[PDB]
Amino acid sequence: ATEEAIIRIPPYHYIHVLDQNSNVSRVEVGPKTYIRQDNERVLFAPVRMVTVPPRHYCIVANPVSRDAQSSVLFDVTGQVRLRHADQEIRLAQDPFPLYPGELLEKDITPLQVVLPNTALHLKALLDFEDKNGDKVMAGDEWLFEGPGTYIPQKEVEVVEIIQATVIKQNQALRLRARKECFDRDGKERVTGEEWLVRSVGAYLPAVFEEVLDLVDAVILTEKTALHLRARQNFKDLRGVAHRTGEEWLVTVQDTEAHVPDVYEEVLGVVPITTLGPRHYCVILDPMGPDGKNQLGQKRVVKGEKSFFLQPGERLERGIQDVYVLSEQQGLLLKALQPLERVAHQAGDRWLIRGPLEYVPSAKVEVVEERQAI
Repeated sequence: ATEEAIIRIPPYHYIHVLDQNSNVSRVEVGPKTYIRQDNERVLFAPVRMVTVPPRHYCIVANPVSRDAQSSVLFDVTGQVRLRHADQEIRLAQDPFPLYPGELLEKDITPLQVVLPNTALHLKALLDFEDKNGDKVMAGDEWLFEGPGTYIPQKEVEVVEIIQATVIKQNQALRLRARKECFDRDGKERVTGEEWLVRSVGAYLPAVFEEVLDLVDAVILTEKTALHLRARQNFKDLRGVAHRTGEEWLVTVQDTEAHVPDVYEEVLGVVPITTLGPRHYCVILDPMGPDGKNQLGQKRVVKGEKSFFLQPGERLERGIQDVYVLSEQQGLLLKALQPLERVAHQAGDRWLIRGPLEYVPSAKVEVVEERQAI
């Protein structure tokens, strides 16, 4: 007795039988006691079927060609016809035998589980119809948010895993638009446009949203103000419009904490100019009603007032002391320009007697303080 005539095939096992005088190679399924014929030859002893457990998948190379009835199509000779070259993904299924030709390209591998607060970047490689009925085009990109289980498809690739970035109380997330997309607030964004997300908590970016850097809010104390300059034309969060190159200050009256926006540029922190009842100061190049510095002009501020120094402004002699006069104290004043107390012309000089809490204007100057008159 040359070869094995009777082969017992156990449950969930299979053998390949070749018909020698026709080259028809077929699969015989268990559990059955198979009797080999004189024209037949058994290729190998019964091997275990490819069992795919739940939560798992496998890839089969050169899969069997099947009709609408899922039944395996045969050749003109009776040979099982195979879809050569390409591959097929098979999920949790009843244990299946391998047909003559098809081979296990990838063994039993657990399905990719997506965690909460994470999403999968998915790009369509070729045209296909999805589960809903939508026609998906090659080049389309979308997300798959967890928790859940992703099922692999030959038409779709996994680009990357997106982790959601947590934003604290005094923080904001800077985003970049990769393509023409819509903001989470419902605002259309062009390619390369940047904006800030002021939402507190976990933030998962959209498909075309690129995460850049977390920006901390500058805490504004009563004595401090934020110096800012517009990088380009934009309208701020408060409502006031800003143009390229313009400079402005942000105080506590505006907000408790300010986050520097995309079109905002931080220049520094400006300390408050505090004055008492007996204090005054002169400001060079004061900002006009048009919002522009009056070059070569002077402004006098007095009488206990608290204010911030505007962009492009300077103090002439810091915090000056108000000229307090007694009944014997006097001041010799000189006019720098025509004045109007009787009117004074060019370089007129006059004496001012006390007692007076005197403060000189920009047009007058103090030459000498006289004592005991």
